[PDB]
Amino acid sequence: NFLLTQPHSVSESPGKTVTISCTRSSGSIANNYVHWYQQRPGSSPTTVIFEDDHRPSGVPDRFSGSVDTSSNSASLTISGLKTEDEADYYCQSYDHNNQVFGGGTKLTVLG
Amino acid sequence: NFLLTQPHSVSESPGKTVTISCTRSSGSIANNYVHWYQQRPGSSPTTVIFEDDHRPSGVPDRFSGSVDTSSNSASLTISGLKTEDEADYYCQSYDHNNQVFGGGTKLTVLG
Repeated sequence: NFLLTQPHSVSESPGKTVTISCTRSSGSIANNYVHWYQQRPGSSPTTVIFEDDHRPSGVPDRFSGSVDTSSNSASLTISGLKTEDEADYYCQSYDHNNQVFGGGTKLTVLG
Repeated sequence: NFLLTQPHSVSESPGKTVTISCTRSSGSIANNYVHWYQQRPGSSPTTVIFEDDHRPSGVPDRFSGSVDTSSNSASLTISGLKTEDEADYYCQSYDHNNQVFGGGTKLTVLG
């Protein structure tokens, strides 16, 4: 199978921008899609990015996703940071007969 | 556009069976796959059921998923609970352009 590795945490000031990486153990990250969901403390997840780089109904232009073939790592970017963005972020990826999750990154907004 | 409702929590003794429900507000719960994942206390999510009722390799058969057309809901059943099963459980389903998560169920094991 495969693993997705993310940094334990990221932090930034309001209005600033952050980038969360999601690396793949084996196989080309492009092989399969990558999703991203936001989970505010003590709460239920909500998708912020899909199809590796799409934004579901409602999610602000502030969120965006990409995929670096050379590094084999997808990344979630949040610009124009707002206090409400403080949450844990997880990348999701698929494998025949299985859904894999990243370790998750805790974003702390310093304002 | 729809919502997935699950009980807030459940607490049972080891050896017993529990049924975490995931009822979908609107839309046929069959037109899309339902996945279930487990998230330990301070841990990253892992899939326990893929595509309605498939159990990914490694997950104990005490875990089972089902879909009930008439009640337009899905269920995660755990037979013969073990303390190791204590965790938050979330159902997930889909729609045209988005992934929807259930609210989550905190299962506590009294052993």
